[PDB]
This record gives sequence, structure tokens and C-alpha cells, in this order.
Amino acid sequence: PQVTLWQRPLVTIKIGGQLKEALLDTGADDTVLEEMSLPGRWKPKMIGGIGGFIKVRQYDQILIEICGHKAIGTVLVGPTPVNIIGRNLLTQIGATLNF
Amino acid sequence: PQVTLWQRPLVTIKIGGQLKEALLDTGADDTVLEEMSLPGRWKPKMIGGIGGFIKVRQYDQILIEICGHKAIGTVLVGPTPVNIIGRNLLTQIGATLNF
Ligand SMILES: O=C1N(Cc2ccc(CO)cc2)[C@H](Cc2ccccc2)[C@H](O)[C@@H](O)[C@@H](Cc2ccccc2)N1Cc1ccc(CO)cc1
Repeated sequence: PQVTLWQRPLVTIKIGGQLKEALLDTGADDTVLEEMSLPGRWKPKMIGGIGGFIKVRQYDQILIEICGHKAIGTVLVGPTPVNIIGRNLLTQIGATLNF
Repeated sequence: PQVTLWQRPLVTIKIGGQLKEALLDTGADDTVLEEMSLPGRWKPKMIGGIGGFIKVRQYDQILIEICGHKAIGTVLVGPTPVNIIGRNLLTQIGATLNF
């Protein structure tokens, strides 16, 4: 769909059986989700944002369905205030930015 | 321009006589720029991100030129590590997200 930016560009995702809303975020290189139940192995990573750094657990090869579209990739889970879909998955879904 | 997201979507901007590069960011409601010299005065605000909060100065009715396109809006100037163009100006240059 084409999304104007008058309102935050929020999408529904299903990950790990659960349904969330997430922000489409061209400024994030990676995806980061608030804290959740994901099975399996992960690694601690820390990421920096505005405001400072958080510690995050990195899960690889996670399937996400985002709007109708299905991607697989790394998701970082951690204390974010918002769920962010960043460019590692945006390029799989084929999102583009236009002006 | 149509911009795919395999690299960070950066553009050149001109603000207050100075040239800078900034990130086009759909996750960000507002524009926040690294510390620089701007005329006029300003109001102090606090914004929160990952990591937490920062203290910034709001300037309003600032002219920015972002690729060939001029826009006026509020700009937050503060200790961000990256210059960010958020939705308040992305709206004025007519940016859309498409997938
Ligand atoms: O911290 C933010 N990161 C940090 C970030 C870093 C890494 C990842 C995973 O790779 C995800 C997010 C981005 C901007 C940025 C990039 C790199 C370094 C520093 C900053 C993001 O792209 C922006 O959308 C919001 C995301 C956000 C939005 C709401 C609440 C929390 C987080 N922010 C914060 C932000 C908030 C308000 C404004 C002004 O309105 C601008 C930025």
C-alpha cells in the first residue's frame, strides 16, 4: 500500500504466534521489538539510539509476517518503547521511500 | 526520487547557511539535528528515544532545504548522534512509503 506520513506508519505483524503493531522505520537499520516470548537461542547485543544504549537479545532467522508479507531475519528483543521494523526487513518486503 | 532501503536513506540539507547530511526517518515524528548555530531563540523540550531522553531546543519556523525542496517547520537541535528528518518535514516534501 502507499503510506503517507501524516500519521505514524503502523502495521500489524504476526511473530511467534502473537499479533503486534509495529512502526515502519526507515531510520532503524535493524528490527527491534519489545520484550516477548520467542523460543530458542539468542545473543546479547547492545544498540544505541537517541538517549543512549540498550541491551537487546539478538534472535536470528525469525519469521515475521508484516502486513500480508512474510519475511525471515534477525530480530532484537529488548526494552524499546515501540516496536520498530527497520531496514533489514523493509528491503525484503520491498518497501521504498518516495518523494 | 525513489529511494530503496538497502543503504541508509541520507539526503543533503541546507539549513541556516550550512550544508549537512540527514537521515530520512519515518519513525520520527519530528526533526532533530545535531548541535549547530542557529539564529533566534528557542524553547527547551525533552524527547525520548531508545536509551531514553534528551534535552533539546526547539526552534520553530525554520527553513530547511532538503534536496531541491524548501520547507519551514519546527526543528529540534540537540545531542543526537545523527541528524534526523522526521515526519513533520517529510509531510511537506511529499514523501510516501510504498510497499
Ligand atoms: O531512538 C531512535 N532511533 C534509535 C534506533 C537505533 C537503532 C535501531 C535498530 O537498528 C532502532 C532505533 C532511531 C533514530 C536514530 C538512529 C541511530 C542512532 C540514533 C538515533 C529511529 O530511526 C527513530 O525513529 C526513533 C525510534 C523511536 C521512536 C519512538 C520511541 C522510541 C524510539 N528513535 C528515537 C526518536 C524519537 C523522537 C524523534 C523526534 O521525533 C527522533 C528519534
